[PDB]
Amino acid sequence: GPMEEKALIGIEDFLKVDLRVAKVLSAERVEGSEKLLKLTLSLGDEERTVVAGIAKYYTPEELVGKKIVIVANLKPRKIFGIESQGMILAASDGENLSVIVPDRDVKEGAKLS
Amino acid sequence: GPMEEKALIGIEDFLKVDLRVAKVLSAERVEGSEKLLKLTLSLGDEERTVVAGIAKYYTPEELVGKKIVIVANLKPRKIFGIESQGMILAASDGENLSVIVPDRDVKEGAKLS
Repeated sequence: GPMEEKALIGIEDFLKVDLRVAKVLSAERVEGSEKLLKLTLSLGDEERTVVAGIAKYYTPEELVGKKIVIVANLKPRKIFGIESQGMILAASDGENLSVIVPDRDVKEGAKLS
Repeated sequence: GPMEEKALIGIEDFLKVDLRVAKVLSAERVEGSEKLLKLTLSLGDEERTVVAGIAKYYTPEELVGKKIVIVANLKPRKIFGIESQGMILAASDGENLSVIVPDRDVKEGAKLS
């Protein structure tokens, strides 16, 4: 369940996920939508387009040029006529929303798993 | 395998892992080990003890008081006599290691999944 408490998992279930560091090359508004943002991200040797519902929480000024953590091995989908592959990590406390960045300026493409 | 290319996954496999923001309360060294630090982490309403092999890259001083992303629902294990339950997110690029923090200040225990 999306709102349920998550039972204990082994390291395998974590290793199934491909967490990576990606540099936001650009973040533009999605036409016909006030909540979506189309973000191009560099993973070092490959680029990725991700549609994220964070337009009300993040302006593109506070995103472009930053290194953020993403899930790279999500199956591709069609969001508002845009081919989006993967998704961004985002933490909420019920009040604010925040993207997820590395503590030190690690290079783009750095893996977490 | 850890060095293998990870196949594409559905979002359920991601939702199965419990990624949370936790505040580092303390960070001490582990007796008999030169690589491991024992960190206590506040999740707002509950605490966690995690042993991490990052002493080569992080001193206690550059960790305590920070908000870092962790996997909170990992099965517990006895590491060097310490009961550790949970794992800290860490990004590496073959040259530098970095813990993972929220871009914006979010309340401890903030849910990412």
